[PDB]
Amino acid sequence: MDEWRKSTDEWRKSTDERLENLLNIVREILDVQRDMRNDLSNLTRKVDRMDMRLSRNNNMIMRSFAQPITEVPFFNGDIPDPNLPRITRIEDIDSLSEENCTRYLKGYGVSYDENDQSLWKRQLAKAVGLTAAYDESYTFSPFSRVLSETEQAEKIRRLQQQLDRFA
Amino acid sequence: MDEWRKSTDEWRKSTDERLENLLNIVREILDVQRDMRNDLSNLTRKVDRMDMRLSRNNNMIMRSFAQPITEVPFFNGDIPDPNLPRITRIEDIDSLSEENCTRYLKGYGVSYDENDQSLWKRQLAKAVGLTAAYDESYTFSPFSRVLSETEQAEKIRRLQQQLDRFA
Amino acid sequence: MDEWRKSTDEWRKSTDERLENLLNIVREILDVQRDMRNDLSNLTRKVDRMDMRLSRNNNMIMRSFAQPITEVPFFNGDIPDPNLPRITRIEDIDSLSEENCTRYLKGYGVSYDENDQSLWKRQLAKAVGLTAAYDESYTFSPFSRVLSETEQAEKIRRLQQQLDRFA
Amino acid sequence: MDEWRKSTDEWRKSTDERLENLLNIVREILDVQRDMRNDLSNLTRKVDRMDMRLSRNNNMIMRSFAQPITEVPFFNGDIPDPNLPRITRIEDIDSLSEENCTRYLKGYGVSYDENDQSLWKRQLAKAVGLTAAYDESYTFSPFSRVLSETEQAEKIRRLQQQLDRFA
Amino acid sequence: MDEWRKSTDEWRKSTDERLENLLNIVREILDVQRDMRNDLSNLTRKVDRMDMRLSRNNNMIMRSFAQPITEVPFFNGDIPDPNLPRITRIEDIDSLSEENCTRYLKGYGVSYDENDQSLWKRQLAKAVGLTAAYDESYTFSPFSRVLSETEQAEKIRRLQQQLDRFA
Amino acid sequence: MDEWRKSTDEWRKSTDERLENLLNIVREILDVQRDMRNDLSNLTRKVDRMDMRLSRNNNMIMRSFAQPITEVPFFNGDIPDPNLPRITRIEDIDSLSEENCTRYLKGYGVSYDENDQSLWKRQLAKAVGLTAAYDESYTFSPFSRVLSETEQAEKIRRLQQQLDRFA
Repeated sequence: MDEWRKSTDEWRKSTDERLENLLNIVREILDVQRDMRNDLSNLTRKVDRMDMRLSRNNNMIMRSFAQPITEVPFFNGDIPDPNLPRITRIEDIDSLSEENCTRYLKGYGVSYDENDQSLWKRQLAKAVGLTAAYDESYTFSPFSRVLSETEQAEKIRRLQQQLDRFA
Repeated sequence: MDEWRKSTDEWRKSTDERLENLLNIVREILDVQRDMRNDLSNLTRKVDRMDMRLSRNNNMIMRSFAQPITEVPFFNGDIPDPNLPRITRIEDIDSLSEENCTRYLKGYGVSYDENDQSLWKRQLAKAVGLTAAYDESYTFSPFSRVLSETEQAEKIRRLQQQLDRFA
Repeated sequence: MDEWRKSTDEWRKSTDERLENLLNIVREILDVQRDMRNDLSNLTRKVDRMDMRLSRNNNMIMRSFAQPITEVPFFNGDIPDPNLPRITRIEDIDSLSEENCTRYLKGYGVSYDENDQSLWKRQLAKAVGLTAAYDESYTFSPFSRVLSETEQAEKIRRLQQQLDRFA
Repeated sequence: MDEWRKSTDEWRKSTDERLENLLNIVREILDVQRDMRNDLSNLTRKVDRMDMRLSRNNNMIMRSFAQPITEVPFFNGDIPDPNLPRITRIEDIDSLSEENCTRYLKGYGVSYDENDQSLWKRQLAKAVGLTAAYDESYTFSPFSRVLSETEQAEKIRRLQQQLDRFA
Repeated sequence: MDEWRKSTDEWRKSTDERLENLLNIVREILDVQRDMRNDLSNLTRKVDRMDMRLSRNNNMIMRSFAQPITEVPFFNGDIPDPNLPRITRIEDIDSLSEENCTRYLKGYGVSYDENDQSLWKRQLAKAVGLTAAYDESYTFSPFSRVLSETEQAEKIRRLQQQLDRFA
Repeated sequence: MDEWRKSTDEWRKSTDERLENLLNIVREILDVQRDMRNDLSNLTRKVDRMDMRLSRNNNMIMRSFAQPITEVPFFNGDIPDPNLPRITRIEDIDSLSEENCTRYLKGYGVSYDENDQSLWKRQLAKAVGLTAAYDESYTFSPFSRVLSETEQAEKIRRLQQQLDRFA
């Protein structure tokens, strides 16, 4: 019917506009997601590095009071491997297997020399926080349902493409 | 009209597909929200605990230089209660009402003994950062429009169910 | 056709409800975005302030062991200006141009006196972490595709209004 | 002969006076000896006590730098008995035979309690110079031709009497 | 009788020589006395000054461990006057009567300014051993049968003259 | 005359005994002198060595507070030679002419190696009192009317022999 006709025609003009609005809104919602995910995945890294430095500070103070020290976590906030011998004294750094020195030196951020293993012990003693007058005078002997981060970042990437290709 | 008929029929085949695409997109947008909310509500807790440890470190250094100390916040980043007497010396921990010791010991993270109140003073003196040679030799006398976090986490939960039930 | 008629009429009653559901869902998705953005932009500020305090703690310990000190970042986690002379000793604070003192004092959080420039050097020496027995006895001479934070916060604001005005 | 007579008579009057002068001189020489001997035998005691305090000071500084300590002599400048176990750590004071504690406590000057052996370990740890933050927090477990000085002082005494009795 | 005569004459030649020998011996005995008395009365002064410096060292170490200090004797090994208020803190030096500052400053060896009483408090705080980081930052408010030594030294002097005049 | 005769004979028996008494007294006076001179010339040496150790203690404390150091006298209480460059820092020990190192090492008591000059700098840095955490980590580059004591001791020796030979 003719008025019925034109009812549907105006209803065209409504609905198509409406769906265009929702497509626009969803595009910009997805952009804000992808940006917020990066800005949060940068704090997690900065906070983990601050945590390693905080534990090292505590060790330095304890050595000033002549007390033993405790454990220090790696870059990325994971406990040192349970295979590795603990470290509470210079004398513990002294007897390390030359292959458990590299795991520690890579764990913390230090940048060492791959061919000149003269001073690796002292690198590690400074990284752990063993700087006191008795420790600087020691004389090391030579070597004998849940998702994860990148998951949902990738999820957003494919979701954006999936929505784009159908427009 | 017959071509008019088939115009509408193809328009079926378009629009229903379109609405299915938007339902798919909104489901996965909501999942990324729920996961990002947890990953951020875990940093807030980790950062608050780091803040308590940072203030305690500052107190330890100040005691090494023989100066008075300052305030230390609880687990969850809230100032100690304003009713509680301040703490700047061992002699302030010494005269605590035995019921203002438990609020402090619960505030910080320490795990004490509920029946053996012999050493609660020393627990608290270590938690606040009162470790110096003069403080370890002290000899304590015996007791005589905005939303919040869980709000919008719950909001996401009900929103997900609300959308699911209508599909 | 009459059954064809009523098919379309029931199809009214379906589709309009469906679009109302998606408008509701998108409103509350946008609210959760705007709240999460603020709760994350508050951690970034708190973490930056904690970072300045952490570097200052490291300097204090180094002075306890009689060693030189290093650089300390501002409130908001940006390296001091490259024009400014570095600071590693009291004697470096002593010879500062009276106009490079205000940049440092504003950089760190200290609140100074604008007319009584007697003690600005000591303010800065405490802000950087130069508190040791030799430094407290020094006797300063007188003066002779990526988006950013607020971008996408504003984006959310306009996006919310844009969606509201079309409902 | 008469002039010969009077020559001898005047020679009386000379010689007897002369011997009286030498007796007077020797009396006061002997008094100055007896007084100088005491004034020197008081410095030897004061210097020996200062030596014990000087070694104790050296130990305190070494503990401030977190290093081991050395030996401390008794009141009267004699090395501790060679039977006694050495002392370089708190853990060495901890395992002492309860009868090698009294020799040390008598050696140094400390005045202890003969019946209340609760705190003898801490007395000794302070006497040797073991005061550092780690040592004040330790928690000791309970017990399971030449002459000499007085020679020649006595010599002077008898010499004075010997000369007096013959006048 | 003639042989009797010559017996006495040879006895002359003996006895006079003998008395000359004893006079010579007593002269040089008295010289050695006068020299030994000075060489001993110089150690007593040197040892007394060393004792003041030793007590001051002990106070400095105690302040490094953040403990209170004790008494320090004057140049010449006499306890500070019993009228004078004791000194165990900076806050005790702060409230001194401006006339009990001069007795202390004269007691110890310091050389002050008689007209410029600006810095007398700090002179005294260094003389007593109050150098720690908290004490260097304090901000003092402005002022509102026995003989003795010389006895027997004089005795030797008169004794030497007494013997000389009779030869 | 006969009674005159016997008067002189009894006067024999008196005077000869008297002179024998004075010879006995002077012998034992001289022995006490020779023994007291040694017992005093041993304190002077012990006190001089204590003085070197006392100045070294003062330097160690000053380094704990991060301050510069002062001069230290030799074994025998004489100021270091005025030709020698002063020492107030590690960097002053570093640039020493290799021939001003031996004068210092002989001055203080240290016993070095005459052919292995590797570690002479560190010997001297410990002898002067330069032990702090910054100084143990430094990395030295390689070398490019009055009498005196023995006078009057000898005087007593010859005096004793002189008196003996005439008896």
